[PDB]
Amino acid sequence: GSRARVYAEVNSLRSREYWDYEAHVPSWGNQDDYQLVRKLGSEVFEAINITNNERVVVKILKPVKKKKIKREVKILENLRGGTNIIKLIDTVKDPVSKTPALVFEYINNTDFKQLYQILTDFDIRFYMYELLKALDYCHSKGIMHRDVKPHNVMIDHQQKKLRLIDWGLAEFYHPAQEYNVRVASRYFKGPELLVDYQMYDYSLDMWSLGCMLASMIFRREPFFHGQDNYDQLVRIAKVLGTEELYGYLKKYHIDLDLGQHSRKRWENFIHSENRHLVSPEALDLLDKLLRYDHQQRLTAKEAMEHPYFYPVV
Ligand SMILES: O=C(O)c1cccnc1
Repeated sequence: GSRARVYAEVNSLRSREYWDYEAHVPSWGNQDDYQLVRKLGSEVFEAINITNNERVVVKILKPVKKKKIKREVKILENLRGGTNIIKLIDTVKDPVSKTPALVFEYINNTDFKQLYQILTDFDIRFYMYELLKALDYCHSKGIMHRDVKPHNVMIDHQQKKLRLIDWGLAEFYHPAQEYNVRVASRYFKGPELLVDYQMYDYSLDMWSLGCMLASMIFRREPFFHGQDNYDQLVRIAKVLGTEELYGYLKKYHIDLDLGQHSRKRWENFIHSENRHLVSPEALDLLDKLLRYDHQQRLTAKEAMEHPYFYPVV
């Protein structure tokens, strides 16, 4: 088996009300207090609260879903006021359609496709640090995000603001609990998910964070571009090495079902167009995040102490 190295028992130490999301009963206000003005790139809208003129974000939930609405609302409520976590303002329902929606603080996202082309080395350090603050917070609150990717990391580069959003895939970590491995987006799935290892933990988010770092400093996005679930692991093995994949599988007693490849040096991904983004310290932090062995990956708190972030601290 396996368990998390840092916040393993925090949900156990809390009231059952904290993590028993199925017993959670949201109070649904009236969505007609909100004017949905601009569809953002679930259907998500920039909106105005018509009573106080406040600019907000309204995310329309899938009505049919019951359990995942309860889970997302409870997690957002537990995480409210956490650093760089999107702030849930209200839970409302449309009068006509009775469809549930969530109201959030507004953030003006730049869109990573254009943003990642103009980021400096410092910016990447800066925003990775901001994102790690979010992850250490939510992990410390016993929650795995399980969908960390550029699309769920809002960045307002004008105001230098970051919000980790979209907690509809998030779950409470309980030691030895077996989780669905088909969470997250293909490109940001840790190998533990891809080899069907169900007793994963917060470190899954640390893999995803590493993919983001690699794509940003190397300007290859997504960094691990699998064509389907299977190929996703081959893409990873093409970098971390096929023989090292087996060593990981032999550990944790995991039965795999590719080719030969051998582990690449992170330095081999450097060329003229990303050399000014890559440093030895970025590559060392990267090597400690993008590791087969989920127990060896830095925790968010450990990653924040890495020399990579000294200039940001
Ligand atoms: O999905 C969310 O939680 C979300 C989406 C856009 C903006 N704020 C939050």
